[PDB]
Order: sequence, then structure tokens, then C-alpha cells
Amino acid sequence: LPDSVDWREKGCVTEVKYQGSCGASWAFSAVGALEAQLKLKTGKLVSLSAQNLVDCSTEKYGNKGCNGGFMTTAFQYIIDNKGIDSDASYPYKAMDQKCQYDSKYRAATCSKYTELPYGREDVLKEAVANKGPVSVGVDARHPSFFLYRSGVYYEPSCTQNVNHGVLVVGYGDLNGKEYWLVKNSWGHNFGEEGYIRMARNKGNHCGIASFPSYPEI
Ligand SMILES: Cn1c(=O)n(C2CCN(CCCn3ccnc(-c4ccc(Cl)c(CNC(=O)c5ccc(F)cc5)c4)c3=O)CC2)c2cc(Cl)ccc21
Repeated sequence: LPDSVDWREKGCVTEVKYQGSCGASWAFSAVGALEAQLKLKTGKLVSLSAQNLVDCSTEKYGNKGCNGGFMTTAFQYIIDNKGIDSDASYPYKAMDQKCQYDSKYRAATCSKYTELPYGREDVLKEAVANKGPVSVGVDARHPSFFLYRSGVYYEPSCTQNVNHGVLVVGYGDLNGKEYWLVKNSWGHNFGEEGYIRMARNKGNHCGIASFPSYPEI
């Protein structure tokens, strides 16, 4: 119903992270979604451990750490593992390590997650507004994406085949162009202080609504 939302205004989004040469966008996207659900229930915003997911949500979950993974099965790990550590106590090192999870430094838990219907930008809008930040995949193969500085991103050669985990933390519009407000994990010098606004309601642009998921506590 609201024409625009931004979950940063509601205190539900952490500092933008830097994944580096490790392709752990899936882990960053997943912890970002859970982070927001943590704040909604607990009142505490704390950066959760992407590295905990890279290291422990591995072969059983169809994830290859720094060679990519799924947010959906990352949520399953946190359910199965009965918690995830804080980034503070299990920080990010941009490589594949042995699983060093420690129940002592558990900062959050996960009960279930929800996978939204394929390519449905309307349902995604509902969830973003009413549930919270949604982990999504995008097609970020194209140099335009790498280079993005500002405004609403539209790449004509963008497919709906997704390779990169991001987190939709809102939506809105700019000069008529409707956008999704997407948190990336490529440091602060990417786009708009770490964020990118990508085309909304333009035939599932770059696959943004192809595989949306969010967790719950
Ligand atoms: C070993 N086993 C496994 O594999 N499953 C998959 C995970 C859950 N569903 C995924 C289908 C939905 N679906 C389809 C296509 N694309 C994405 C997708 C979404 C977000 C992102 Cl960011 C990406 C990008 N990721 C990668 O490119 C990548 C690269 C390397 C890698 F190792 C993993 C992923 C893709 C996506 O979610 C089915 C296959 C298992 C499921 C079970 Cl019950 C038991 C064992 C499993």
C-alpha cells in the first residue's frame, strides 16, 4: 500500500559490507534479511556472520562458499544449526575456512523462511512493505552494474538468470521510474553509498523477483 518504503529509516539495516574476491553475496544477503528480523523482534541491530554461513552452510545446503550459494538454504542452515553467530565474534575473511561456529556467540536464530512466487513484483512489494527486507538474486554479470553510480538502473541486455545475492530494503520512484532499493555487498564506493536502485515493474528486470526469500523468528 505505501507508495515507497525504506527499511533504513526504520533502523533495520546494518553498515554495507565488502565481500571482496569471495563470491559470498548469498551469505551477505541472507544475514541482512535476518538482521532486520532480529531488530524487529529484539530491538537490537547487530551485523550477523556472513563467514559463519560461508564456512558452515556448505555441501549439505548446495552452497560452495566463495564460489556462490543460495539464501534459501542459508536460512535452512540457521534453522538446522539452531542459531548463527555475530559478525563481531566470527568476522568476515573473504575465503573458505573450517566451520568455526560457537553456540556461545549466537546473536540470532531462525524459525522458518518463505520463498515468493517467481517474477511477481507485486508480491515482492507486499513482503518488502509488510514483512521486511527480502533476500533476492539478480543478474549482475554486466559492466553497467559494476559501474553503477546513481539513479534507477536499467540494463537492456539483463536476463532473468540470477548470479548475485542482494537484499531489497525498500522501493519507490524517481521522475516516474519505479525502483527497488537494493543493498549490495560491494563496499561503500558502489553506487549510492553502497546501494543501488534497480528498475521496478519492468518485466522482472535483471531477475530481481525470480527467487525472493525472507526468514522469520
Ligand atoms: C545440493 N542441493 C542444492 O543445490 N539444492 C538447491 C537449493 C534450493 N533450490 C534452489 C532453486 C531456486 N533457484 C533456482 C535458480 N537460481 C537460484 C538462485 C537464487 C539466488 C542466487 Cl544469489 C543465485 C546465485 N547462486 C549461484 O549462482 C550459485 C553458485 C554456486 C553454488 F554452489 C550455488 C549457487 C541463484 C535459486 O534459488 C533447489 C536446488 C538443494 C535443495 C535440497 Cl532440498 C537438497 C539439496 C540441494
